[PDB]
Amino acid sequence: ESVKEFLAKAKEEFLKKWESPSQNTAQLDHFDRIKTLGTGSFGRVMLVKHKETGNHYAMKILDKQKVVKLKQIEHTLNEKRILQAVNFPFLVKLEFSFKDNSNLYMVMEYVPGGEMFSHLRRIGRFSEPHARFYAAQIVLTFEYLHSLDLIYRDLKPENLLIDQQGYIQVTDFGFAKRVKGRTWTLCGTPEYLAPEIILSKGYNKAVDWWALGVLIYEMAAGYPPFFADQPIQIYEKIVSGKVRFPSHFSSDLKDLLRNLLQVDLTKRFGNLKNGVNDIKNHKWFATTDWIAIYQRKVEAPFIPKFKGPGDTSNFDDYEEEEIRVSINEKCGKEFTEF
Ligand SMILES: Nc1nccc2c(S(=O)(=O)N3CCCNCC3)cccc12
Repeated sequence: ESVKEFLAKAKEEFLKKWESPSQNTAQLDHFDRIKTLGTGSFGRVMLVKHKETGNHYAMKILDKQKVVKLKQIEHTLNEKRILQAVNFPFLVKLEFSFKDNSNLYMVMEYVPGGEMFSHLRRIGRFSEPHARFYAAQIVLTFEYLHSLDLIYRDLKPENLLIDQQGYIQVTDFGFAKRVKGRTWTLCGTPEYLAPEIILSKGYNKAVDWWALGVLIYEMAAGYPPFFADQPIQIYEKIVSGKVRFPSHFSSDLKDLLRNLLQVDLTKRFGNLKNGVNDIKNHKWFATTDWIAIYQRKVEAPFIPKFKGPGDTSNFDDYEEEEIRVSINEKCGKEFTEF
């Protein structure tokens, strides 16, 4: 009953914000630009400092014209509407959002420890306890999100940031969506796509549990289970129903992964009658105190090395380009609700 009542309150609070989203809660000239943290085909993320409070934030800047061209309108509206409505210890906090003639802006808490991906590649692989600590946070986060009828659809190490306490902050809700039943959009990252996405089926939250299998495998092995030079070769491996495990994997880990990386979605853990509890009760998680993880009382495998809330040493270097704002409004109709 404790979990039932927790999730009932979580849904109530989410729905109130979902039905009345916040809008236009800061403006660009409230901030100083520090450094570019990441860059993509329709936006980038910049470390900024608020000029009045001195607080640092990660400001995601999306170019409206490029969002339209790349057919991401609904997705960017989803991202902001969801991010402003959720509240969970392992979900990045959206502090402000606004738009101008050219861009959409999402101003999040800056997570200074860097991507999980960087740390994974620097150490090679994570031990099973280390992988399990991160995996447990994802399990709880998906329990939360799925209970709100949300599917995440972008799980991968580059989207999981390590915070000052060594815990995960999930970022990038660009593919997150409120879905009762099935959805159909082809989106994600090749190595992490569930078979039913590749096969153009109507799919559900089971794709997130498949992606958790991929993530756990990649954390524990150092490389993902299905890889190849060309996406088509990756997809052939994904749909095949075959996966090979390193001999160093424990039997418990292999068993959990066979059930998450189950090609038949009707047999996949997280999508059966027992829901998330088939995962939470699996022997690989027998040492996990789920409540202690949620309360952030477990000592982390490592604390990232950084000097202060403005330190960018755990992130990499990108060309510093202008934030130009057109003198004419672009795509005003499409982004009215943002
Ligand atoms: N709150 C954040 N704090 C640091 C960085 C953040 C980023 S980010 O793009 O800079 N980042 C690293 C490069 C691209 N991969 C995705 C994660 C994205 C979203 C939120 C962030």
